Amino acid sequence: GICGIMALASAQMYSSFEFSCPCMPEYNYTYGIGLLIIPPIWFFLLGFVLNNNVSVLAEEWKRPTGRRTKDPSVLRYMLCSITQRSLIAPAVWVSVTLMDGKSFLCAFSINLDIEKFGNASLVIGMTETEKLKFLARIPCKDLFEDNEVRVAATRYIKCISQACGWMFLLMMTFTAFLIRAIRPCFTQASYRQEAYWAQYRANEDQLFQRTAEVHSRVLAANNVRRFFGFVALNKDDEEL
Amino acid sequence: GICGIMALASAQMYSSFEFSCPCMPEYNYTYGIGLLIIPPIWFFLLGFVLNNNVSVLAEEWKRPTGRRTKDPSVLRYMLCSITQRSLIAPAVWVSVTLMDGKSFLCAFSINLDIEKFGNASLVIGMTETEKLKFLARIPCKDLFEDNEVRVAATRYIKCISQACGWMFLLMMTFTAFLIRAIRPCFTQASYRQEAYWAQYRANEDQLFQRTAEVHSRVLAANNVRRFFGFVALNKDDEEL
Amino acid sequence: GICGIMALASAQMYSSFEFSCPCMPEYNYTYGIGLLIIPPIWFFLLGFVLNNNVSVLAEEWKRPTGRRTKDPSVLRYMLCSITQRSLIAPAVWVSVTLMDGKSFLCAFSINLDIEKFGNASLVIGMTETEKLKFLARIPCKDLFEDNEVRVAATRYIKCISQACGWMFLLMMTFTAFLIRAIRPCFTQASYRQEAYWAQYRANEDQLFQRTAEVHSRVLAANNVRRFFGFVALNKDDEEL
Amino acid sequence: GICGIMALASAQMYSSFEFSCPCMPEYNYTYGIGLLIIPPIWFFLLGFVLNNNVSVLAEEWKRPTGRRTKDPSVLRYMLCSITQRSLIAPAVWVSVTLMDGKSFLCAFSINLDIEKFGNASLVIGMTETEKLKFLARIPCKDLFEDNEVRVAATRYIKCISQACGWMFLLMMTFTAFLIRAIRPCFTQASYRQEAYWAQYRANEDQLFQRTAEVHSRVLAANNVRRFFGFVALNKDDEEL
Amino acid sequence: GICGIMALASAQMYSSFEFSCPCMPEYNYTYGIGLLIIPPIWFFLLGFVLNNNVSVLAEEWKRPTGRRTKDPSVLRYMLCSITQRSLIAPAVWVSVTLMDGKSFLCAFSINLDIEKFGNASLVIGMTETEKLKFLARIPCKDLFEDNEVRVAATRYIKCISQACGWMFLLMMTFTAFLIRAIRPCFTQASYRQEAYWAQYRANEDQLFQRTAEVHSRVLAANNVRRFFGFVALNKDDEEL
Amino acid sequence: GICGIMALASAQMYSSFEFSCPCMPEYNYTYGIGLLIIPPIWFFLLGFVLNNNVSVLAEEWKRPTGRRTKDPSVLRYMLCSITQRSLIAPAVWVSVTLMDGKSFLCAFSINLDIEKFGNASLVIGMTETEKLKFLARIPCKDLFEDNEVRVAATRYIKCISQACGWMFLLMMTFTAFLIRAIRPCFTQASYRQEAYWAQYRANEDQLFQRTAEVHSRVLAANNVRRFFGFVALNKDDEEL
Amino acid sequence: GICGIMALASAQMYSSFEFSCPCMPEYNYTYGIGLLIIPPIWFFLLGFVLNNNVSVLAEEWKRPTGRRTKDPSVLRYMLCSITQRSLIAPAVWVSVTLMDGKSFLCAFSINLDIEKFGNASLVIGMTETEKLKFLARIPCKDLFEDNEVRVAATRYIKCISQACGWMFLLMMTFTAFLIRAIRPCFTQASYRQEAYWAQYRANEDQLFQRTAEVHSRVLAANNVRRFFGFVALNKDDEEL
Amino acid sequence: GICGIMALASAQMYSSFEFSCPCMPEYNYTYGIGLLIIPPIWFFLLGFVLNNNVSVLAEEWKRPTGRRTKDPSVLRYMLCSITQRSLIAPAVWVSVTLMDGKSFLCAFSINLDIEKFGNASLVIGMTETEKLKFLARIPCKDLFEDNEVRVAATRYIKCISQACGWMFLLMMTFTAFLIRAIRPCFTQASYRQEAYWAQYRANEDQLFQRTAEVHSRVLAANNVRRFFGFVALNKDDEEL
Repeated sequence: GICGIMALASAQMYSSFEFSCPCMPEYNYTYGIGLLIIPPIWFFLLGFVLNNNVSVLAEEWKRPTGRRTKDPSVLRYMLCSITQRSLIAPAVWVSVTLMDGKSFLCAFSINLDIEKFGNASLVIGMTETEKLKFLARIPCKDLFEDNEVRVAATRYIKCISQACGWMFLLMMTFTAFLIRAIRPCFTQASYRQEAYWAQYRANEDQLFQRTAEVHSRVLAANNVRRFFGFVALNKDDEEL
Repeated sequence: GICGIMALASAQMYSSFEFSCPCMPEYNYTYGIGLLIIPPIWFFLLGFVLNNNVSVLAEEWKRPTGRRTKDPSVLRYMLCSITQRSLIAPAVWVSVTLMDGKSFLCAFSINLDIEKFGNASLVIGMTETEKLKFLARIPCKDLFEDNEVRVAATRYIKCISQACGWMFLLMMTFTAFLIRAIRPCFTQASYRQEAYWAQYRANEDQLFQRTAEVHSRVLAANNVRRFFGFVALNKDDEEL
Repeated sequence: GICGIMALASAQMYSSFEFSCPCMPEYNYTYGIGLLIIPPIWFFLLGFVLNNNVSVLAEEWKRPTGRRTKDPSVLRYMLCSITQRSLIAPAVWVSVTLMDGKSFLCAFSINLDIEKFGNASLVIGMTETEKLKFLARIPCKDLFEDNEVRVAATRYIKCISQACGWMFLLMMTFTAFLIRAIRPCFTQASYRQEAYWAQYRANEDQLFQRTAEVHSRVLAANNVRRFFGFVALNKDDEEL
Repeated sequence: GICGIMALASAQMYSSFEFSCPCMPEYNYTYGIGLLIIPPIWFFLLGFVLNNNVSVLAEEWKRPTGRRTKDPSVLRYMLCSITQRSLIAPAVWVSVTLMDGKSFLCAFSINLDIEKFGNASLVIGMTETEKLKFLARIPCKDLFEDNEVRVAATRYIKCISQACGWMFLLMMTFTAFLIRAIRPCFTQASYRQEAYWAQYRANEDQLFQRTAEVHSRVLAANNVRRFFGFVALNKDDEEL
Repeated sequence: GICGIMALASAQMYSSFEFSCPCMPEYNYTYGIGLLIIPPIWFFLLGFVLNNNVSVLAEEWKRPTGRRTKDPSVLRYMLCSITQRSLIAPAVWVSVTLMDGKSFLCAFSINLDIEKFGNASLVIGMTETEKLKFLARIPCKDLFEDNEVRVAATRYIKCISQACGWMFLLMMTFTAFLIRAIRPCFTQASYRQEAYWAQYRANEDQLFQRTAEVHSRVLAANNVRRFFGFVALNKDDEEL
Repeated sequence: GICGIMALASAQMYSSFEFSCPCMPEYNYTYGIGLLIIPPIWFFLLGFVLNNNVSVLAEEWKRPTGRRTKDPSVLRYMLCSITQRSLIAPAVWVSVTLMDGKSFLCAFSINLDIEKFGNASLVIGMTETEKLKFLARIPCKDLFEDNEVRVAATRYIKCISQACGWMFLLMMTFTAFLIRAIRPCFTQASYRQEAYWAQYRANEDQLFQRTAEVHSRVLAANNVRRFFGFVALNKDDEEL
Repeated sequence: GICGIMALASAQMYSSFEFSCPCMPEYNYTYGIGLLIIPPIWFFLLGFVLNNNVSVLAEEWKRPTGRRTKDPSVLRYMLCSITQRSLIAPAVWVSVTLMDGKSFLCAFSINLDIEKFGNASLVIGMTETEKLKFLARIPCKDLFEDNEVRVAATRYIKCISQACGWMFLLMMTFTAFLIRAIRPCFTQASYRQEAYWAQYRANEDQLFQRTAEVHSRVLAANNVRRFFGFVALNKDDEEL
Repeated sequence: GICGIMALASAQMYSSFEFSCPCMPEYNYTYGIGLLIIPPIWFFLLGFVLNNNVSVLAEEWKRPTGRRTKDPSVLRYMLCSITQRSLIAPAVWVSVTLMDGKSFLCAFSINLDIEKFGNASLVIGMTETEKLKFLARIPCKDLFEDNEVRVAATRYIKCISQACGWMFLLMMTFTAFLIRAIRPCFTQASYRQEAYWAQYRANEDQLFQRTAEVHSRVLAANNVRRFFGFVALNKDDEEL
């Protein structure tokens, strides 16, 4: 479906994105956490734009009451099904980013205790501004000279990022399991009036196709006789 | 089926997961054993969410008695078949993790006796805090300097992990062999009333499809005549 | 469609374009920003040329009123649908250029503060003309001798370029989400008179095909009898 | 069949199993011989679980006599055919393990006479505990320093393992040749009553399919008329 | 079409052409600019030769008036459509040559100011004849010894060549957009008399095919009876 | 056929067998010659087990006379055709093993005269036990230090093994040519009574299939009416 | 045909045969010339065994006269066509072996004059036994130390082997051209009585198939009625 | 056709032939020129053997006059068409050998003037026997020590060989162009009596097929009734 291709595209944009973490302390956090948050808000609003039933939902909330074709508990159902469909490409991005651990490493490596992984005399002798500037280059593979305290710290934050990646997949799946145990009682067999209005819209456009094409057959025959001096019809006269 | 693709996806997430064991003693055990346990609880609740008959099971336990369409021994059968289907992707993860031995090596390498594999003078001269910090880096391939006591200890715990991986596959298969010898007497030919209710639900939605589409044909013809000034019907009138 | 192939061609011209940033201060900005701007104006006017309904739109604005076949609110709808279709290959170019960060690096690397990334004694000792000529060669990989302040500065501007690339995709998607919530009330079911005129044009050309081909059958039979001395007709006489 | 895929899977699990023999004398024997024995007991009980006629066999032994549908010499035939089908994936594992010789090398290399292959002064000077610890690391390729007495001893036990692998294939094939010369007189044309009960079960489930689906057609038509206010039937009425 | 394959062949001849710029000052300009200009004049006259309607156009301008089958405003339309079709393979060559920048580098590298890119003492000490002979070998990769002023100058002229390559694509697309807004009023629905004459020519040749083949059937039957002494006709007599 | 796949499998087991010749004098001969002999006896008894007409042959020799369906000269013909079919996978193994010469080299390299190929002073100075232990390691490529007398002796015994491999293929083919010149007079057109009994067995099982399936149709209809309260038959009633 | 696959298999056995020429003077000639001669006698007797019309030819020469179905000049024609078909896989082996020159090099390199190719002082100083042992190792690439007189002598005998390989292909083709100019007068249109007996044998076996299968239908129906108590026939009764 | 595959096989035997030019003066010429000449005489007589109309031509020249079915000017036409078909695989060999120049280099490099290509002091100091032995090794790439006079002489004779290869293709094509301008007047429409005799032979063998197969049907029915006691005919009786 559309959410099968958006789940595949969210994992595929992560693979072709080249993570380019700055190594500065005031721009580490907003780049690292911003890349966790802002591509879900993009993949969520993409899940509204590519779901054409929000255009139907738009014009139903526009009219005043009396003309409205659904109950407000049926317009609220269209809201909830278009939402919990479009929350798969966000949550594939947030889970793939957290298992890979590049974004926790960029965002949180100015918060480390560098005593725990290696040489404490790396940092004894620098000011707190230079302390942060030493720590902030840990994600940046080709700007950090120590390879033992780099490997020990990118392993610790890739671990804690994978712990938060599994507790996220466990609270997302336990949420979606709670709505396969509750939300059928929220719909209460109103999806049939949704599916009747779905079929009513689809055939009304198709009946508009055959009627306008037949109305086109009428105008085209008069225009062709005026064209060269000849009116001509093959088995396109069978609708005429 | 769905459990053929979940058994394949559980083995495939293990291959594309990159194991990133920390090398610290307080975070070794919870990372190693947590990766044995928490992805089965995820693959189990995924086996409920992607099995739509729990949505049917949900609304049958919601109503009071008198309206309920099954016996409570038939609702309990739906519970048992949806359970013992969804226990294959857990047990493929726990068996693949135990044959590979990376998770027993992370979790249990602070428990070793380092005298048994090599140089006892590696550890004579360090405190018990530094003793654990020496032992805990055994999984971490690029943080451990000795390669003889690393190879001897990751071979010993990959062995014991494969012994526990075969005694797990033997107690899982001897359990599933006990339910192919008992559980047909637990069902007691009640699956036919389940399969009758299965066919009753499926055709009721399909008969709702043809009836609403025919009801859509009625409303679309009146709407098209009001649309441009023309009502038109091809062999879509054959249901009309 | 045509906008599926133009979105694919815009990303494909970026991959096969070889970025050749000059390293001079007066030609850095106009090359870098000009490559952000001028290939969108090309991909936009390409989206008008390859959309043949602008040729229809052209001759409808050419005639005086009384002869015109649409309302001016229907000619304005053809303008808006041909515009917001053709704005996808620009915005795929501007997003791919901003995620790659090569154009912000060319354009904005004469604006840097070189103190923030490394050796301040690189530039103490040169005039402001030579200061710019030192800084301007930062994009030019094989003209810059320092590799630490090159890697630190192309990482900082590839970051800020990716921040502007995500805030662009978020203001483009939030704009297109605002027109899936407003613009159906701007069209107001006038697309049917557009689709009736679309079908009226298409069948009028096809009826001109069959009538001129039948008129061709009349002239070809008289010409063949004058040709060798023989008039001959197979089942091409079935339209005759 | 199922035994074609289990013979292929048993050879395929051996290829993807990574043999990880410990190098200790008390854990060599139980790892080496345990890997010869315990994956046959798994592949045997897998040959019962994936053969659904044991579920039929289960409920026939459950009932008391008088109700039982076979003779006890026909239930014993179902036992013997399900056994000698399921003994192919064990015997492909035991033959592939014995031709490869890795399991005899792990299990039996503490039993060697190290005088027969090379330097006798390797072991003159160590205690019998260190004698076993020297010999036990012969399978372990990267823990043994001598390469002449390693190559001479893994060649001797890979030979004796291939001798036992051919005398196993010769006593397995001479056994199965004795049952293609005896066991047709054990069945005594009772397989026809087995095949009649096989066809009686299969069509009874299929006739339960068509009858419950027709019973589903009755309930679905009444439910659809109560659904929106319409009862509708296509050529699904042809069974109605 | 034919202009799809000529646009593909023009880009493909550029890829398989091996640019072999001389390094002399009197033959640089005519080789570099001549390769910009002369393969468009070839790809333009190839667009007339492979467009057979110029053969039709040829014999219509040959006859005197009174016999001529079109208006002179219809012969002028055939000129304009065969022209603006055949201008795509030129303009793909001129755009691909300008984005690649090899032809501006050959043609214009005797015009450079070599002070702007590097060592000014390269040229202080040579006469103006040797000055040009030094500068002219800049395109010639294996004849120029300096690699810093070579890389700085082939980057500057590949830039200015890409600036002229985008302002060419912008003045070609803005021209073709002006003729999708004007030229339908230049044709003024005379393409139907062109398409009637197109169908009149095509069926007149096909009716000449069936009539001459039937006239061939008459002569072949008389010739075969004179051949061996036998006249014979299968279902080739069905046209006879 | 079955003997096409057994000839292919016998050559394919030789390619995937890894020859692991011991280098000891008392285990050279039994490994080398045993690998020539014992895999033919396996491939021969495999040619009886996978040829189901020995199961027919088994039960015909089991009964006393008077009931027996063939003449004893027709049971002896079934013996001879099942034998000379099953002798192809042995003789492909013995020919492939003899052309490759690895088994004559293992078996017969303690029998060599080492004077004929090189340095006679290799063996002057060792006892006859050490003489055999020197000679026996000639097959073992990585245990023999001389490469001139190794290459000269494995070339001499690979020659004599290829001479015995061609005189084997010549006495096997001249034998099978003698039975295409004699054995048709041994059969004496009794294969027709074999082929009549072959067709009598095959259709008797197939007529047992249709009759038991029709008997299954009778029992399934009574069981389905007792099942839910409904007896139902589609075009499965056409045999009923 | 069969001789297309035997010509392909004879060239394919030469490619996969690994030539293993001994380097001794008494075993050079019999290995080299024996490999020219003995695989043709094998490929010739293989051309009789795989040509089933020799089994027909066998039983026609077995009977006394009066019963014999051919003339002795027609049995002699079957001999000549089965011979000159089966002489293609020999003559592809003898031509491929002679163009490759490995067998003339093994067989005839003890016959050389070593003065003609290089250092005459290689052999001045050895006895005639050591003279032959020096010369005999010329084919053996890794046993001969001189590479100039090796390359000069394996080039001379690969030449003379290719001269004998072309004069063989010229006397084989001029022979087969003499039998396409003579042997049609030897057959004298007796192949029609051969082809009538060929069709008489083939349809007699096929009519034996349909008659025995119909006789099988009679016995199977009586056996099935005695089997479970039921006689049953589908459209297998159409031959009954 | 057959001459399409022989032209492809002649070029393909040249590619897989490994040219093995001796380096001796008395065997250079006969190997080099013999390889130009003798594989055309083979590919010519192969063009007679694989053209079955020479077997027809053979038996027509065998009979005396009065019985002969063609005129002697029609038998001479069969000679000329079978000749000038079979001269394509020779002339592809002679042209491919002459463009490659290996055979002129072998044959004619004892005829060179070695003064023209390099060091004249290579040969001043050797006798005329050693002069030829120096020159004759020029084709032999790994026997000639000078690489400047080798490269200069194999370039000169590969040139003259390509000059003779183009003047051969020009005198072969100008010959075949002279027979497409003359030889249709040599045939003089006698190919129709050839094509009538071609069709008379082909249908006479096919009518012999159906008649002998029907005669086979008569004998097979009598033989089958004598076979088991049953005569049986399916739709093979439709020709009976």
